[PDB]
Amino acid sequence: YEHSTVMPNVVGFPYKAHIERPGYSPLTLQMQVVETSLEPTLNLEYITCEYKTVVPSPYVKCCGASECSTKEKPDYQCKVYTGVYPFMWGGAYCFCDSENTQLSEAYVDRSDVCRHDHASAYKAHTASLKAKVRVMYGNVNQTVDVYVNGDHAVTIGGTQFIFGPLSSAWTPFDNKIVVYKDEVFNQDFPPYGSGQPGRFGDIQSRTVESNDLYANTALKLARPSPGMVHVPYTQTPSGFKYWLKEKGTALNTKAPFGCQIKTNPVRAMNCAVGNIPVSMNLPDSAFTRIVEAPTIIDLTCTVATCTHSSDFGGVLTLTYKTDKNGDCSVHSHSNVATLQEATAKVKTAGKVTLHFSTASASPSFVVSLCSARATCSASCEPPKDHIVPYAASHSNVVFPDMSGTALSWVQKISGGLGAFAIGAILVLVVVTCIGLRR
Amino acid sequence: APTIIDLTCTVATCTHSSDFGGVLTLTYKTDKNGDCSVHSHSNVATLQE
Ligand SMILES: *[C@@H]1O[C@H](CO)[C@@H](O[C@@H]2O[C@H](CO)[C@@H](O[C@@H]3O[C@H](CO)[C@@H](O)[C@H](O)[C@@H]3O)[C@H](O)[C@H]2NC(C)=O)[C@H](O)[C@H]1NC(C)=O
Ligand SMILES: *[C@@H]1O[C@H](CO)[C@@H](O[C@@H]2O[C@H](CO)[C@@H](O[C@@H]3O[C@H](CO)[C@@H](O)[C@H](O)[C@@H]3O)[C@H](O)[C@H]2NC(C)=O)[C@H](O)[C@H]1NC(C)=O
Repeated sequence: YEHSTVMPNVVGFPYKAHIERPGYSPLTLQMQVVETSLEPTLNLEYITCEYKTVVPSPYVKCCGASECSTKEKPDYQCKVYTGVYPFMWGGAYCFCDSENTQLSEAYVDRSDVCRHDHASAYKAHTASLKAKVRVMYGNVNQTVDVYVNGDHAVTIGGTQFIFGPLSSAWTPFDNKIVVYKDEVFNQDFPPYGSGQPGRFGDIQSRTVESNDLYANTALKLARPSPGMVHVPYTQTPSGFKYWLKEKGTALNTKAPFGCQIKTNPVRAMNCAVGNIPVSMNLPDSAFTRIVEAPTIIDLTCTVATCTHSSDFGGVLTLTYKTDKNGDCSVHSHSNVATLQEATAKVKTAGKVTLHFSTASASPSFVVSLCSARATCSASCEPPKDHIVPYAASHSNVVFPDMSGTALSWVQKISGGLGAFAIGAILVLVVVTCIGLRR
Repeated sequence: APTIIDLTCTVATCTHSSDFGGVLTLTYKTDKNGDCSVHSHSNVATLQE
């Protein structure tokens, strides 16, 4: 039997779906989204880490000159200085007074622990959504894992479920992401091959295991001081370390809608928004024949106490008449009130009680027990407690019924004003028609 | 706590003496037997229990 429903996407919400086959007993289903997962699709841009400056020992040619040679190294630097007179611990070599040459060589290479400590740059698009939902009815429990799109059907005791696409398509990740260890950022990194010294991505490699590298650190060499062999250089500090020191904020501590961010793989967890459509196919054995179920006649509803609090804060009493004792599938036909239970035990005494939760001053809804139906209305008083540690269990609808106290007063005032206005209309029409009849 | 609906009050006898001199009857309809905390919302009458 085909059926369709929509449920809110909030973890822990006790959604109840009511299926009414005319030839059988009504059935009620309890669904609860235990877990969610927002998985974006990622493609690597590059890897970044600290650098290491490699400075080979200077080459001094005594009594001669040497000519600088170029090589293919990342940020390579080569220079020659003339007029050097080196010194050592025992005495100065290069016996010639002033015909000596020092050759300085330097270049930048990826650090040793880049494979253990590095940041990655990513692009994100077309996020997919995965879910884990617990379903209960009759005498079957159980949780299942599904992919939320119209292409995944899971069987649970002979029943086919399909959870259709999400209503919205909102994901906290922008186009470009910076991932570091266990934290995600909404950053705009510069593209490959155009880094800037002193900031993020001064050195960049395509992958962790690729040999190639692009570095840009403004390495400059200086003339050595007289009587020393020390090849002095200057270089802007590593951009990676200053990014660590001043990255600023995060996404773990700023994602909207209250949802966690995790890594490996990057995902957003328990992130409540929108609606999940559900399509259902139930076998003939799931229902119960109308002859087996007890019959209910003369069903009346009353409210003992109401209080629009977060928990289940109203108690309702149903009076009826039955032929035999058994089980009924109670339901509420409005989202103004959410029941606690889906099944009830009817006994020949004829009284049952239920608990419900709502958030309106004047609720009004139709409750059904087995095959019967009745109307319930109530007045509710505010709760006194200011803050609670459990989430609200109502659908958060506030507008009162038209028969509530405030709307009744408004309706009476409007009726009085309208009657007075219509009386004045009649006076004017009568006078003018007397004028015209003459 | 039990639910209480259809509460009606009747007074059998009254006598404004110093001792507890009025007997009152309440009729209701309840789902299960239990305990309630009775009170009077005015100081004209003082309950016993
Ligand atoms: C041992 O030490 C002597 C100096 O005490 C070294 O002699 C020096 O040799 C170099 C090249 O062998 C000379 O450089 C060039 O010499 C030519 C000579 O025509 C000159 O035209 C160039 O402008 C340049 O100076 C250097 O002058 C010379 N020093 C002198 C003559 O005082 C010698 O090389 C050392 N031994 C070895 C094996 O190198
Ligand atoms: C359908 O299955 C779920 C999962 O087993 C049932 O929920 C489980 O209910 C039991 C009984 O209440 C829980 O055991 C108790 O949990 C409390 C929680 O603090 C603990 O203090 C006790 O020591 C005891 O272990 C169990 O934790 C709970 N599990 C989950 C994941 O919710 C559920 O009741 C089943 N449905 C029906 C109708 O029985």
